[PDB]
Amino acid sequence: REKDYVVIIGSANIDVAGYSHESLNYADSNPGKIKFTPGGVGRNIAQNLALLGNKAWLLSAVGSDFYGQSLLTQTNQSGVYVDKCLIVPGENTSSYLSLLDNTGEMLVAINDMNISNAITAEYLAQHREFIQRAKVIVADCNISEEALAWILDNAANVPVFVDPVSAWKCVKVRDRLNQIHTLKPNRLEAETLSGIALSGRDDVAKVAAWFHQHGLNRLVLSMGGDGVYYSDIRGENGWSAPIKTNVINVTGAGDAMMAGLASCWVDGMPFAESVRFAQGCSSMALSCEYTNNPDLSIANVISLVEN
Repeated sequence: REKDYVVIIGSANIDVAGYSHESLNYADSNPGKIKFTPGGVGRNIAQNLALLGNKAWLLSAVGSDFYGQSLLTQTNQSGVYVDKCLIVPGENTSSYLSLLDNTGEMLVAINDMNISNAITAEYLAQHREFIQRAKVIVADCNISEEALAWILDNAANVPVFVDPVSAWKCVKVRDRLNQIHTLKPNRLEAETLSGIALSGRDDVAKVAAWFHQHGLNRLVLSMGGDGVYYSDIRGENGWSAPIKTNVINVTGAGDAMMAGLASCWVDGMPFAESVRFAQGCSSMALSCEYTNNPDLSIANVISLVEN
């Protein structure tokens, strides 16, 4: 419907990748290739939702600098309503700086995302009504614990899909699983939240049971090569095997899978078929050079799912 919209609350970075032609010399500038790229879990998801054809609003933070503005403009071009983002007066627009090499092997990476704290409970309270009238809310764990707590406490029965981002950033949700509609952790993040070791496929049953005891409505557990384990507090659980994917750039896989899950839910699709669709979406970001695959569409993922 034409007034169904999805609200995404997370971070937006500029992803600076540079590699050296030939070999690192440390004797100043080594001529190579450098790429500026839009990124950040929240912003990445917002874009993938737009590409799947939802009206997606980004609630996020960028700096008063230029390039900050450029990130917003670029995202607008991809379909994302950026109208409501904070433009923080004179702060560094967040960015992830990595130093791949001629192999494509990430060597070392810096990470400057303190502007995430600008995304405050008081900033979000200014959009209470607008947030509470979305079909679904997607939140990443880059934002503060007070911000995420504000969201979960003011969702007004809108389902909140939560992206745990990393082992360190995910602990935020441990005490509020009973407010999260769908949580999408990988193996280490599920180990970190539950305190239960995830040695293999044999261990997911007890990890999921732990999650449901603590209130989690839905679990979507990525176990890498083992595929994806999904579990509903009402009883439905299963495994869905990974899609054979020609892996080009592993970044943006989880951002596509979150988008796929929220989009299918808004669409009316049942849980398991939603997990398979989202696996397809992720498979599409994976075989793309970029963090967000510009060909991600409903028609293109549906064809991937059968083939």
